[PDB]
Parts: sequence; structure tokens; C-alpha cells
Amino acid sequence: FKFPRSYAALLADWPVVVLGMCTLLIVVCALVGVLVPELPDFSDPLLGFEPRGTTIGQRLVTWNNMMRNTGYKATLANYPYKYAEEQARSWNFQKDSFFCDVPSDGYSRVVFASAGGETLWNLPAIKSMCDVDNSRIRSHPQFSDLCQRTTAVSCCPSWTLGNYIAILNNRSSCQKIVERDVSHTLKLLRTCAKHYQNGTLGPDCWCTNVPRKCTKYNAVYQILHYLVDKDFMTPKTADYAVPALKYSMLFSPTEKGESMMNIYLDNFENWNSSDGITTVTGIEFGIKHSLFQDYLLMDTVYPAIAIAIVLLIMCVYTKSMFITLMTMFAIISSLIVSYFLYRVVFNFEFFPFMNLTALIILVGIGADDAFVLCDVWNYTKFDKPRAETSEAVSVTLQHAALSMFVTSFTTAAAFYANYVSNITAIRCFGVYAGTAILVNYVLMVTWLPAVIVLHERYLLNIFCWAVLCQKCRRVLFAVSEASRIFFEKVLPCIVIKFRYLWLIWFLALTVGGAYIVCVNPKMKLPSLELSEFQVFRSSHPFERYDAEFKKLFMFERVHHGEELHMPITVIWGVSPEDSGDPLNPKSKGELTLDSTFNIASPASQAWILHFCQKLRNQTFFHQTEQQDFTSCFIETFKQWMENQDCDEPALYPCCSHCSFPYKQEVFELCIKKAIMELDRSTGYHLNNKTPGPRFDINDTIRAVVLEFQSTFLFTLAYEKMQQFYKEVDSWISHELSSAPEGLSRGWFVSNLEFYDLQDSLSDGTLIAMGLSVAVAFSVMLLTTWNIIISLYAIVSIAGTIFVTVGSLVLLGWELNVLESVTISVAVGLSVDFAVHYGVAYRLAPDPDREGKVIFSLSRMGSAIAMAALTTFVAGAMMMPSTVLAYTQLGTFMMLVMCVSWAFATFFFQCLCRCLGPQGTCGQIPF
Ligand SMILES: CCCCCCCCCCC(CCCCCCCCCC)(CO[C@@H]1O[C@H](CO)[C@@H](O[C@H]2O[C@H](CO)[C@@H](O)[C@H](O)[C@H]2O)[C@H](O)[C@H]1O)CO[C@@H]1O[C@H](CO)[C@@H](O[C@H]2O[C@H](CO)[C@@H](O)[C@H](O)[C@H]2O)[C@H](O)[C@H]1O
Ligand SMILES: CCCCCCCCCCC(CCCCCCCCCC)(CO[C@@H]1O[C@H](CO)[C@@H](O[C@H]2O[C@H](CO)[C@@H](O)[C@H](O)[C@H]2O)[C@H](O)[C@H]1O)CO[C@@H]1O[C@H](CO)[C@@H](O[C@H]2O[C@H](CO)[C@@H](O)[C@H](O)[C@H]2O)[C@H](O)[C@H]1O
Ligand SMILES: CC(C)CCC[C@@H](C)[C@H]1CC[C@H]2[C@@H]3CC=C4C[C@@H](OC(=O)CCC(=O)O)CC[C@]4(C)[C@H]3CC[C@]12C
Ligand SMILES: CC(C)CCC[C@@H](C)[C@H]1CC[C@H]2[C@@H]3CC=C4C[C@@H](OC(=O)CCC(=O)O)CC[C@]4(C)[C@H]3CC[C@]12C
Ligand SMILES: CC(C)CCC[C@@H](C)[C@H]1CC[C@H]2[C@@H]3CC=C4C[C@@H](OC(=O)CCC(=O)O)CC[C@]4(C)[C@H]3CC[C@]12C
Ligand SMILES: CC(C)CCC[C@@H](C)[C@H]1CC[C@H]2[C@@H]3CC=C4C[C@@H](OC(=O)CCC(=O)O)CC[C@]4(C)[C@H]3CC[C@]12C
Ligand SMILES: CC(C)CCC[C@@H](C)[C@H]1CC[C@H]2[C@@H]3CC=C4C[C@@H](OC(=O)CCC(=O)O)CC[C@]4(C)[C@H]3CC[C@]12C
Ligand SMILES: CC(C)CCC[C@@H](C)[C@H]1CC[C@H]2[C@@H]3CC=C4C[C@@H](OC(=O)CCC(=O)O)CC[C@]4(C)[C@H]3CC[C@]12C
Ligand SMILES: CC(C)CCC[C@@H](C)[C@H]1CC[C@H]2[C@@H]3CC=C4C[C@@H](OC(=O)CCC(=O)O)CC[C@]4(C)[C@H]3CC[C@]12C
Ligand SMILES: CC(C)CCC[C@@H](C)[C@H]1CC[C@H]2[C@@H]3CC=C4C[C@@H](OC(=O)CCC(=O)O)CC[C@]4(C)[C@H]3CC[C@]12C
Ligand SMILES: CC(C)CCC[C@@H](C)[C@H]1CC[C@H]2[C@@H]3CC=C4C[C@@H](OC(=O)CCC(=O)O)CC[C@]4(C)[C@H]3CC[C@]12C
Ligand SMILES: CC(C)CCC[C@@H](C)[C@H]1CC[C@H]2[C@@H]3CC=C4C[C@@H](OC(=O)CCC(=O)O)CC[C@]4(C)[C@H]3CC[C@]12C
Ligand SMILES: CC(C)CCC[C@@H](C)[C@H]1CC[C@H]2[C@@H]3CC=C4C[C@@H](OC(=O)CCC(=O)O)CC[C@]4(C)[C@H]3CC[C@]12C
Ligand SMILES: CC(C)CCC[C@@H](C)[C@H]1CC[C@H]2[C@@H]3CC=C4C[C@@H](OC(=O)CCC(=O)O)CC[C@]4(C)[C@H]3CC[C@]12C
Ligand SMILES: CC(C)CCC[C@@H](C)[C@H]1CC[C@H]2[C@@H]3CC=C4C[C@@H](OC(=O)CCC(=O)O)CC[C@]4(C)[C@H]3CC[C@]12C
Ligand SMILES: *[C@@H]1O[C@H](CO)[C@@H](O)[C@H](O)[C@H]1NC(C)=O
Ligand SMILES: *[C@@H]1O[C@H](CO)[C@@H](O)[C@H](O)[C@H]1NC(C)=O
Ligand SMILES: *[C@@H]1O[C@H](CO)[C@@H](O)[C@H](O)[C@H]1NC(C)=O
Ligand code: NA
Ligand code: NA
Repeated sequence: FKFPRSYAALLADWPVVVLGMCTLLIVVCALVGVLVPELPDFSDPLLGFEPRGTTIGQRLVTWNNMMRNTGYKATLANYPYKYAEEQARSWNFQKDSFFCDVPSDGYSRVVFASAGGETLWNLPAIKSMCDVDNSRIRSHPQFSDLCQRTTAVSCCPSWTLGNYIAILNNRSSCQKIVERDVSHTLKLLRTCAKHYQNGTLGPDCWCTNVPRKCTKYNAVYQILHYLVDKDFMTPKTADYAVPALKYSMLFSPTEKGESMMNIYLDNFENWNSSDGITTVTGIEFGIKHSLFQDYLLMDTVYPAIAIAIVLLIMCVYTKSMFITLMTMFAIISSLIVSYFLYRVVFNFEFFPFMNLTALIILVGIGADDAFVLCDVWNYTKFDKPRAETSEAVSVTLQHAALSMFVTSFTTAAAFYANYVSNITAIRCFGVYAGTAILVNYVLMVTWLPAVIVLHERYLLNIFCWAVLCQKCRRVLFAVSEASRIFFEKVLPCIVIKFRYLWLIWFLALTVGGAYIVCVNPKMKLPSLELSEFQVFRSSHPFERYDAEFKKLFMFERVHHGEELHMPITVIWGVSPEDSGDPLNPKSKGELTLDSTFNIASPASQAWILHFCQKLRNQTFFHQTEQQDFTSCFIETFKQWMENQDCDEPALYPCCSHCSFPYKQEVFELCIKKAIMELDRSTGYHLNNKTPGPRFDINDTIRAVVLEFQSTFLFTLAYEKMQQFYKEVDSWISHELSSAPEGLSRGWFVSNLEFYDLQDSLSDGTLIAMGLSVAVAFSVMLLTTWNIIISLYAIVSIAGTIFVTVGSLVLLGWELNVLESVTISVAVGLSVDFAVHYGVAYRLAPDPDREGKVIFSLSRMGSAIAMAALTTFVAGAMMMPSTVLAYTQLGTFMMLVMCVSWAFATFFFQCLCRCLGPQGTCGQIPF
């Protein structure tokens, strides 16, 4: 029986086989991907934002596994429990003149600013804050179940300036205060602020150095610590009529969390946030990550609107709704098939929210190849108008199929290069987006050639209205002639005549971009900790709370503060290893004990005391004037032993007569006795963080922990924290290199979670961009076979990247997660227009470099323009989004398209016109 004897004949004779086979295996992917995997969860946006394989990361994971597994009959314990049990065997403020408790981070709260720029310390503003709370939080039908309660009659009062003024001036409520009460309260604040600054006022005094008037309910401490900004009542300009209260805070009796969701959505979300007197500038209801999932899915309307505009661009370009809608079916199918491969074939259990942005990327860059194949098909038709379909298909594929691949492969490879990241979310996103891009290419050389054959065979025969069709035809004709005159006549004259203007202008831009990126101001690393990471645009009240207001209120500053010294924690007997799955963020492994460890050896006892006394001589160590008896438990144990009075027979082994390097059996006996003496002799209680030995279920010491304070303070600056880490880790590693066996495998840990993230963002960006640059230059040598065209192309790609990244630096971008991925992807996208032109310069029949540049611009001009335009339009559609990630990706997509199109069309064609090869001058031998 009959069968097609070549691929071009399969497409030409049986296009319905190709579409039927594609449709069936796409339908299988769509079914199995919904039925078999567990569906994605976006309840935590920050989920994979952690380095896994790093030296610091494995130590941090190990220390967390030690802390969870430490406790009564757990894997490790602070106390020798099997020895210990053997010892045991032997409203109206004139009536209810109080608030229900102290305000805290546990309560729902809002930040006010003045609407007219006034000081907030005025009676209209003070009552307007109470009016907003009453009208927007309390009024809600759910509030009465959520509020903390002293009686069934009414909820507790909210912590607000007007209620503190009421209780200080014996008024019944915020609503019944007067200007005399406001000025009286201002005097009390102005005098007693020095007592608060000097640490003499405090939370419980209702303060022996402090006068009674401002002690009256702890009200002056509570106003200054919780309700007012840090510039109000600062020592400078305190003698001023009313000080500038820029911001003030209000606390609701509702506990901060997911119960606030209805109150927010009903009464805060759609509001204009202003009472005309005061504006609500910040909100902290505990719902930021709960709200994130809703907006993350709701904003998928913007990529859907982008699909319709890309359908319009491509319907006018190709002149069919058939080839156009079948191309957009293939674009959306490549996401569905990528998802089946990702969850079912590759077995990835975690789907980051970053993966939803691959719908934006594929809608922008998906049609690029359809514009190329449709052009080449029409050049092929025009060149040989009586060729049979199998010849026309084969010639079209011979001209198009490699350039379509190289532009796709450069962009997929730039995403797969992010699998070299230590950050789990970045690796997962690189795999998902790289796979969709390659699946889309396979459809553009299978599905789209068979669709083009079916159009020509049937639909090309079939295809006010009686004038509207004619009016449509004549305007479509005029648009196409205008497009042809531009790309064949207008644009080549502008490129060639002004070539010396272009060479000077685009070099000046490249030098400017290189100065901004490499000299000043450079791109910065992240400057907020991971819990404060921005998910919404900076306009959103939840983001202004974390970015602006957490640093202006004293209770939010002292939650960590400036005088945190870095701990130096040193651990033995546990292996610093992550045995969990690095691609599953929830898979932390199992705690591993080191079988070679021994503390109780006389050599181990002697060395570890000498290490403690060596470490105290270093410039990184901070001497507290009170001694830490926990820091080096061996010195405290030596001290206890040399105090045992030894006249009692029970003190026979644990005696002051013994010299310090005790025989191992006397160490193992007396350490248990000394630990059990402590919690009876003193009020001191050990916990899973406390330094000391760690016992197993057979009262055997399996680990030891030492801890010391550093002269280094805690900081979010990368270089200061790198200097701390290098100085301490080098000295500890060097000193441990001379430790006896059984102490040789110890390791150092500290508060280094954010420094490990910053370090991983630095390293992974440099590696992924170097891999992306290597692929970009390689594929251009292998596509042009000429070193001079490949060189002018990589110089234009370099100018594109310096102007693109230098522009993002002037826009205030930092090297965060996602921002770091776009830098790698910028290279792989920027390849594409210089490849399309560089192949058309070589293809040119003209002998002279001017004719070859006119040919190149004439033949690739409108396809390059349409690929740039569809990618720009997809990015421009993401600007109404609340999700920060959508708005950042669309910003990048617009910017990189303008810069890469201009450098490929003006700068790279001007290099080819001035000093381009002619007559095989730089041709690589095959
Ligand atoms: C691959 C990823 C798959 C993700 C799967 C999860 C999808 C979750 C969908 C969620 C969602 C978007 C729908 C668009 C999705 C496009 C996907 C494109 C995928 C391409 C591969 C469902 O939108 C639904 O739309 C229905 C339309 O028929 C509508 O039906 C109703 O009318 C029928 C007659 O029309 C009638 O018969 C039926 O009885 C009715 O009920 C529903 O009530 C409505 O809930 C949520 O948005 C809904 O609609 C608005 C949208 O703007 C949204 O507007 C706000 O927010 C926008 C955004 O922040 C912002 O822009 C807007 O300014 C802002 O006002 C609304 O607040 C929200 O309510
Ligand atoms: C596994 C890790 C164990 C961690 C232990 C951590 C707790 C410290 C225990 C050690 C301990 C008692 C001995 C108990 C048994 C020890 C078993 C050891 C087991 C080891 C396996 C040693 O007490 C020290 O004894 C020394 C003699 O031995 C003595 O030395 C002197 O003599 C020599 C010159 O004449 C020469 O030595 C040296 O120059 C001299 O100074 C010191 O003055 C004295 O401070 C502490 O005793 C007391 O503890 C109190 C709180 O309970 C603590 O109260 C304060 O701080 C509280 C807040 O913490 C706070 O609330 C209180 O308001 C506040 O008042 C006292 O200030 C402290 O004194
Ligand atoms: C998920 C669903 C859509 C999967 C099912 C796909 C089917 C609808 C496809 C698969 C193979 C296709 C067939 C493949 C080849 C042909 C031969 C074709 O005719 C010829 O090539 C000319 C024969 C002649 O000499 O007359 C007519 C359509 C037909 C029957 C196709 C009809 C549609 C079929 C059955
Ligand atoms: C954005 C994605 C989800 C689009 C998915 C499209 C599919 C549902 C396919 C299957 C059947 C296709 C239709 C089959 C036949 C025709 C007739 C065809 O008529 C002509 O050929 C008009 C002139 C021309 O377009 O060249 C126009 C497209 C249309 C409606 C096709 C459009 C695309 C359809 C709806
Ligand atoms: C990246 C783009 C191109 C689409 C990728 C494949 C889709 C088939 C996935 C991606 C996100 C998924 C959605 C993300 C979140 C949800 C909520 C989820 O349910 C829960 O989260 C329930 C609450 C909980 O688990 O606690 C299941 C449906 C749905 C819409 C998922 C259905 C399948 C979706 C659309
Ligand atoms: C994971 C998947 C997506 C990888 C897919 C890779 C292929 C699509 C690449 C690899 C090698 C490429 C081929 C290498 C060599 C050629 C010969 C080339 O030149 C000719 O046929 C010579 C005659 C002429 O140019 O007219 C046409 C393109 C083609 C088939 C290339 C098309 C694209 C191919 C098949
Ligand atoms: C999941 C799988 C199916 C992905 C792999 C798809 C391949 C089977 C496709 C991708 C590109 C295609 C090629 C694109 C271009 C050409 C050139 C074309 O012409 C020549 O080879 C002419 C050579 C000469 O003139 O000497 C023949 C078909 C061929 C090899 C195609 C055959 C089928 C290829 C290799
Ligand atoms: C493979 C073909 C299609 C060439 C693709 C271009 C290559 C130059 C690049 C693109 C993506 C790169 C890969 C992206 C990520 C990684 C993970 C990286 O992992 C590790 O070093 C740690 C071990 C691990 O986690 O697997 C090893 C190199 C590798 C495979 C890279 C090797 C070089 C690759 C294949
Ligand atoms: C989203 C809203 C607010 C604005 C959408 C405007 C678009 C519908 C306009 C803007 C630019 C226009 C395009 C400008 C240039 C061209 C190239 C032109 O190319 C050809 O005539 C040559 C085709 C070939 O060589 O075969 C076809 C029309 C097209 C796609 C135009 C179609 C209509 C477009 C996409
Ligand atoms: C800094 C960015 C905008 C660089 C990327 C785009 C520019 C290279 C474009 C944008 C607007 C263009 C200009 C718009 C209009 C004209 C008038 C035009 O006048 C003629 O007489 C043209 C005659 C012809 O060649 O048909 C000469 C080129 C020029 C300056 C264009 C040169 C190329 C420009 C500067
Ligand atoms: C080869 C051509 C094609 C492109 C070359 C561009 C690169 C040299 C640029 C682009 C982005 C730059 C990176 C962007 C941000 C940073 C953070 C920076 O970290 C810091 O300590 C900054 C100060 C801080 O905030 O603490 C280290 C360099 C690095 C990786 C930059 C190094 C230089 C890079 C890789
Ligand atoms: C020609 C095509 C391809 C692009 C058209 C893009 C415009 C329709 C965009 C560009 C900037 C957008 C604006 C940028 C910012 C905002 C603020 C935004 O304010 C919010 O408080 C709600 C959403 C959010 O959280 O950001 C409301 C939409 C709006 C006016 C956007 C409306 C749509 C605009 C005008
Ligand atoms: C979106 C960013 C990434 C840039 C993408 C490339 C654009 C610079 C291209 C896309 C479509 C092009 C347009 C398509 C058609 C025309 C009509 C053309 O009209 C004539 O030359 C008419 C001459 C006559 O009839 O007298 C003038 C240029 C223009 C606007 C083109 C200018 C270059 C455009 C805007
Ligand atoms: C086609 C390319 C190669 C040439 C330039 C095209 C321009 C239309 C674009 C591309 C990048 C844009 C720039 C990207 C970033 C910024 C920073 C932006 O903000 C600031 O400078 C804020 C300064 C501060 O707050 O202190 C002002 C506009 C500017 C210079 C943009 C102006 C218009 C530029 C040069
Ligand atoms: C060794 C490391 C640094 C990797 C180098 C990779 C490429 C940059 C090398 C590999 C082969 C080299 C080519 C081998 C042969 C030639 C032919 C040579 O002469 C001609 O084309 C003109 C001959 C004439 O005079 O007629 C010009 C340099 C070129 C393209 C070489 C330029 C550099 C190439 C592309
Ligand atoms: C209050 O401040 C002064 C000046 O800094 C200081 O000398 C004094 O000791 C402080 N008061 C108390 C009770 O410590
Ligand atoms: C809207 O905002 C203004 C201040 O810009 C405020 O005066 C007004 O009361 C708000 N509400 C309404 C319904 O206008
Ligand atoms: C600590 O430094 C002093 C002063 O140099 C020295 O006498 C002492 O021996 C050092 N102690 C240790 C344990 O290194
Ligand atoms: Na491509
Ligand atoms: Na590319």
C-alpha cells in the first residue's frame, strides 16, 4: 500500500495525519497533566527562595534539624534523662478605665499619614483615625467574632492616640476628647521623652527615677514606643510648638492573620484610602501571602488580552485566520505539553509561582518563527511558481528550519543555564520555560508546515458588507505597500547614509552603559530580608509597611535592632550535610551523627578548653563584662569539679583532688552529675539553643555546642558580612586543622541566611550569563561560517546587553530572584535579530558590501520587526498588574526589544556597510 517516502512528502501528501497525531498526543498531555499530578499550590510565594547546596546552607539546615530533634526522648537531649529518672526514683474609659492588654505585632494594624501634609498631632486627624477604625474594621459583620473580649456586651477598645488621650484626661472615649486634652497630652510627651530615651520609662511601671504624671497607665511609654514615628519627640527640635508627627499607627483587637481577609476585601481593597484629613498609607493584617494567590491568578487576564493583540498582528501579516489561530493553538499547547513533561516525565513536585510568567514569555516570543516560515514560504512560491507541494515544502524548510532553531535554542539555553543556580525556584523556572520554548519550536516545524499545506489546498480556494470588504481590501493593500516601501527603500537609505552618525552614537551608548554597569552606580544586591520581600508593586499598602514603616516605629526597630552582636556557634558530633531533595523545598533531610566523634577523651578535653581560651584572644571576639558560663561548658565543668569539697562519700569520683584532663569514665560520670546539679542548685534551664553537650536516649554524649559573642554586629551589607564570615571561618578552620581526631570534624554557624542568599544571587548570575554568552557566539560561528560577521554580531550583542542592563540599573533594579534570571535571558533573546540579518548578508547575490546590506534589510526587515513588535506588545500588556513579577518581566520585554532591534538594524548593519567581508575574506572552512 501507499506511504510518503520523505518528510516533505509526509507534510505535503498527508497533512491531516500530522495534525491528527499532534492533536491526539496534545490531548493525552492535557488529560494526564490534570488527572495524575497534584495541582500547584501558591499559598507561600517565598517557597523555594533558599540556596540548598551551599556550604553555609548545609550548615544552616543541619542546625535546624538539630533543634527540632532536641528534647525529651528525642534524637538528642540537653539532659541525661535516663540518669535523671533514676534520681527521681529515689467601651467607657470612665468605668472600664483600662485597655485589655499591651499592643503588639500580634494585632491587626494600619499606618496613617496626613492628607494635607500637616502634623498628625491635631484633633481632626486624631478623631479621623478613630472614625476610620469604627467605620471600616468594627462595622464589619464578622468583627464581633474575631475581637478579643472582656465581656459579651462589647469588644475591647483599639489602641489609638484618641483613646490614650481619653484615658489620660478621664474622658469616656476617643470621640469626646477636646483641644485641652490634646495639649495636656503633648506637654506630658515633651517632658517625659528624655526618660524614655534614657531607658528609665518602661512597659510595666503602672520607673523610680520618673515623675508620676507620665507613669499614669504606661500611656506615655506606649504612645512613644508604638503609636508615633521615630522623628516625633527626637532630641533635636523638641522645643517646637507642635512637632512633626509624619506617621501614626492604630491597632485592632483582632489577631493578625487569615480571619482579616473578608474585612480587607469588603472595606479596604476598593476604597480610595483617605478620609480627606488622613490617608491610610500602610496595612498589616497578616494576609499579604493569602492575598497573593488571588491576584496572581486574577492577573492572568493580561496575558489573555495579549493573545488577542498577537492574533491581530499575525492575522494581518499572514492574511488568514486559519494559519493564525492554528499558530496560537500551538503556542498554548507548548505550555500544556511542557507541564505534562515537567510533572510526569521529569517528576518535579514543586511548581514556583515564577512558572506562571512563562505564559507571558511564550505569548511574546512564540510567533517569531511563524513570521519567518510564512515569509520564506512566499519567497519560495514567487521564486518557483510551478513547483509541486513537496518541492515547495522542502525548499521552505531548507531556508527556514535552522534559523528558527538557532533563535529558539539561544533563548531556551539561556533559561536552562539558570539550572546552575543554588536557589530552588530559579532552577525550576529555568527548566519549565526552556522546555516550553523547545516544544514550541517542534510545533513550528511540524504542525505549522502541515497547516500551511492545508490552507493552500482547501481554504485558499474557499475563503454595508459589499463595500466594507472592498474598503478592507484597499486599506490592507495600502498598509502592505507602505510596509514594502519602508523595508525595501526607506530604511536602507537611513542606515547607509547616516552610518557614521550611527557608529559614533551607538558606541557612546555602549560606553555609557558599560560605565553604569561596571563603574558607578553599579547594580546592587538585595537590601531587605526574605520575610520583607516585595510581591506587589510599591504603591500597595502592604509593601509600604515592609519597605517604609517597619523602620520608623520603635517597636518594629527593637524587634532586632542595631546592637545585635554576631554569635559564633561551633558544633561537633553532627555531620553538616543536607540529605533532603534539593528540588523539593519542603524536603529537608534527616539529622546525621558523626561516629568518629569523642569529647570525653583526655586529649579532646585538653584541646577544647585551649580552643576556648585561644578564641577569646582574637580581635573578632567580644568580652561581655558578665561571664557566659554556657559559652564553653568545659571551663564551667572544670570550675565545678575543683570546688567539690570531697569529705562526703558521694563526691569520691567528682572530687577537687582530680587534675583537669579526667579519665574518660570520670568525665562521662561527673558531666551527668554536674548537669543534674545545675537545675536544682540554680534557676538555670537548658533548651535546644543553649550551648553544652547533647545526650542520646542512652545518656551518651553524641554532640557538643560552644557559643561566643563577636565584635561584628548583624548587618544586611554583603561586604561587612563577607568580612565577618571569612575572618571567623578561616581562623576556626585553621585551628580545627590541628585538633585531635574526634574533634577534627567540627563546624561553625551563625545568623547567615541572608548573606548565603546574596552570595548565591551574585555567583549564579555571573555563571548563567557566561554560559549564555558562550552559546550565543558559538551558534553564530556555526550559522554564518564567517568570523567577521560573528564578531560584529557579538559586539552589537554586547552593546545591547550594556544598554539594557545599564537601563535597568538607572530604573533602580537590584539583583534579586527573577531580576537575576532576566540578565541571562537578555543574552539569549539579543542573539536573534543579528542572526537573521547575518544570514541574509551572506545569502545576498550582490558582490559589494553596500548591495549585501540593502539585501539583508530588504529580506529580513519585516519579519524582524514583527518578532520585535509581538514581544514588546506582550510586555506592554503586563503594566496594569498588581503582581510585581508580571510588571518587571513586561518592563524587561519592552526594553530588550527596543535595544536589540536598534543595535541589530542600525549598529550591526553599519559595521557590515563600512568594513563587512566580501569575496570569502573571513570564511571558516567546513
Ligand atoms: C494557563 C493559566 C491558567 C490559569 C487558570 C486559573 C484562571 C483563574 C481565572 C480568574 C478570573 C479571570 C479570567 C481570565 C483568565 C484568563 C486565562 C488565560 C490563559 C491563557 C492560556 C475569572 O474571571 C471570570 O470571568 C467570567 C467571564 O465570563 C465571569 O463570568 C460571569 O460572566 C459570564 C458572562 O461573561 C456569565 O455567564 C457568568 O455566569 C458570570 O459568572 C466570572 O464571574 C469571572 O469570575 C478572575 O477575574 C474575574 O474577572 C475579572 C477579570 O478581569 C476581574 O477583574 C478585576 O481584576 C482584574 C485582574 O486583577 C483586573 O484586570 C480588572 O481591572 C479588575 O476589575 C474580577 O475581579 C474577577 O471576578
Ligand atoms: C552545660 C552548660 C551549663 C551552663 C550554666 C549556666 C548557669 C550558670 C551556673 C554557674 C554558677 C553557679 C554554679 C551552679 C552549678 C554549675 C554546674 C556546671 C555544669 C557544667 C557541665 C557559677 O557562679 C559563679 O561561681 C564562681 C565559683 O564557682 C564564682 O567565682 C568567684 O570566686 C573566685 C574568687 O573568689 C573566682 O572563681 C572568681 O573570680 C569569682 O567571681 C562566681 O562569682 C559566680 O558567679 C552561677 O551562679 C549564679 O547563678 C545566678 C542565676 O542562677 C546568677 O544570677 C544573676 O543572673 C541571672 C540570669 O542568669 C539573673 O536572673 C539574676 O537576677 C542575677 O543576679 C548569679 O550571678 C550567678 O553567680
Ligand atoms: C484527538 C483526535 C482529534 C485524534 C484523532 C485524529 C483523526 C481525526 C485523524 C488521524 C489520522 C487521520 C486520517 C489520515 C489520512 C487520511 C487520508 C486523506 O486522504 C488522502 O490522503 C487522499 C486519499 C485518496 O487517494 O483519495 C483523507 C483524510 C484521512 C482519512 C485522515 C482523517 C482524520 C484522521 C483519522
Ligand atoms: C487561541 C486558540 C485557543 C485557538 C484555537 C483554534 C481551534 C479551536 C481551531 C479548530 C477548528 C478551527 C477553525 C476551522 C475552520 C475555519 C475556517 C477558516 O476560514 C477561512 O479559511 C477564511 C480565510 C482564511 O483565514 O484564510 C477561518 C478559521 C476557522 C474558523 C478555524 C479557526 C481555528 C479553529 C476554531
Ligand atoms: C504556567 C501556565 C502556562 C499554566 C501551567 C499549568 C496549569 C495547568 C496550572 C498552573 C497553575 C495551576 C492552578 C494554581 C492554583 C489552583 C488552586 C488549587 O487548589 C488549591 O490551592 C486549594 C487550596 C489548598 O490546597 O490549600 C487547584 C486549582 C488551581 C486553579 C490550579 C489548576 C492548574 C494550574 C492552572
Ligand atoms: C530537543 C529538540 C527540540 C532539538 C531539535 C534539533 C533540530 C531541530 C536541529 C538539529 C540539527 C539541525 C539540522 C542540521 C542541518 C540541516 C541541513 C540544512 O541544509 C540543507 O538541507 C542543505 C540544502 C539547502 O540549504 O538548501 C537544512 C536544515 C537542517 C536539516 C537543520 C534543521 C534543524 C536541526 C534538525
Ligand atoms: C520530537 C521529535 C519528532 C523532534 C524532531 C523533529 C525532526 C524530525 C525535524 C526537525 C527539523 C526537520 C528538518 C528541517 C529541514 C529539512 C531539510 C530538507 O532538505 C534537505 O535535507 C535537502 C538536502 C540536499 O539538498 O542535499 C529535508 C527535510 C529536513 C531534513 C527536515 C526533516 C525533519 C526534521 C529533522
Ligand atoms: C546540552 C546541549 C543541548 C547544549 C546546551 C548549551 C550548554 C552550553 C548549557 C546550557 C544549559 C547548561 C546546563 C545548565 C545546568 C547545569 C547544572 C550543573 O549542576 C552542577 O554543577 C551541580 C550538580 C547538579 O545539580 O546536577 C552542571 C552543568 C549543567 C548541566 C549545565 C551544562 C551546560 C549547559 C547544558
Ligand atoms: C493594542 C492596541 C491598543 C493597538 C494595536 C495596534 C495594532 C493592531 C497595529 C500596530 C502596528 C500594526 C502593524 C504594522 C506593520 C505590519 C507589517 C505589514 O507587513 C506586510 O504587509 C508584509 C507581509 C509579508 O511580507 O508577507 C502587515 C501589517 C502589520 C502587521 C500591521 C498590522 C496592525 C498593527 C499590528
Ligand atoms: C535613540 C534611539 C531612538 C535609536 C533607535 C531609533 C532611531 C535610529 C530612529 C528613531 C527616529 C528616526 C529618525 C526619524 C526621521 C528621520 C528623517 C529622515 O529624513 C529623510 O530625508 C529620509 C529620506 C529617505 O531616506 O527616504 C532622515 C532620518 C531620520 C532623522 C530618522 C533616523 C533614525 C531615527 C533617529
Ligand atoms: C559580556 C557582555 C556581553 C555582557 C557583560 C555584562 C556583565 C559584565 C554585567 C551584567 C550584570 C552584572 C552583575 C549585576 C550585579 C552584580 C552584583 C554585585 O554585588 C555587589 O557586591 C554589589 C554591591 C552590593 O549591593 O552589595 C557583584 C557583581 C554583579 C554580579 C554584576 C557583575 C557584572 C555583570 C555580570
Ligand atoms: C499598546 C498595548 C500593547 C499596551 C497598552 C498598555 C496600557 C493600557 C497600560 C500602560 C501603563 C498602564 C497603567 C499603569 C499603572 C496603573 C495603576 C493601577 O493601579 C492600581 O491600584 C490597580 C492595579 C495595581 O495594583 O497596580 C491601575 C492600572 C494602571 C492605571 C495602568 C492602566 C493600563 C496602562 C495605561
Ligand atoms: C516595538 C519595537 C521593539 C520596535 C519594532 C520595530 C518597529 C520600528 C517597526 C514595526 C512596524 C514598522 C512600521 C510598518 C509600516 C510603516 C509605514 C511606512 O510608510 C511609508 O514609508 C509610506 C511611504 C509612502 O507611501 O509615501 C513608514 C514606516 C512604518 C510606520 C514602519 C516603521 C517601523 C515599524 C514601526
Ligand atoms: C534604542 C536604544 C539602543 C537607545 C535608547 C532608546 C530610548 C528610547 C530608551 C532606552 C532606555 C531608556 C532609559 C532607561 C532608564 C532611564 C532612567 C529613568 O529614571 C531616572 O533617571 C531616575 C533618576 C533618579 O531618580 O535619581 C529616566 C529615563 C531613562 C534614562 C530612560 C530614557 C529612554 C531610554 C534611553
Ligand atoms: C583556539 C580558541 C581561542 C577557539 C577559536 C575558535 C574560532 C574563533 C576559530 C576556529 C577556526 C578559526 C578560523 C580558521 C580559518 C580561517 C580562514 C582565514 O582566511 C580566510 O578566510 C581568507 C583566505 C584567503 O586569503 O583567501 C581567516 C580566519 C579563519 C576564519 C579562522 C578565524 C578563527 C576561527 C573561526
Ligand atoms: C539619664 O541620662 C544621663 C545623661 O546621659 C545619665 O548620666 C543618667 O545616668 C541617666 N539616668 C539614669 C537613671 O541612668
Ligand atoms: C476620596 O479621596 C479624597 C482625598 O483625595 C477624600 O477627600 C474623599 O473623602 C475620598 N472618598 C470619596 C468617596 O470621595
Ligand atoms: C592569650 O594572650 C595573652 C597575651 O598575649 C597570652 O599571654 C596568653 O598565653 C594567650 N592565651 C592563649 C590560651 O593563647
Ligand atoms: Na525560533
Ligand atoms: Na534567541
